[PDB]
Amino acid sequence: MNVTVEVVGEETSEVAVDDDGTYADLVRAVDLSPHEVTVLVDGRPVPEDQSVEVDRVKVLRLIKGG
Repeated sequence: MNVTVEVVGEETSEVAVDDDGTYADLVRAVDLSPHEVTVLVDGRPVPEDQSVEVDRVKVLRLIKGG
């Protein structure tokens, strides 16, 4: 299950996460990510403090530094 992420400059796309625990997670676990995008944490320093199957994050089409 992919999560709906707001892309800056680009339309809205879905990204596959591990927290979801879906079939996609198994594939990604073997280094088979098709989206290969970075996820941002909304006003959150450590997601470990939260507990949810899915989460909303921001994806960057092109990073500035890394």
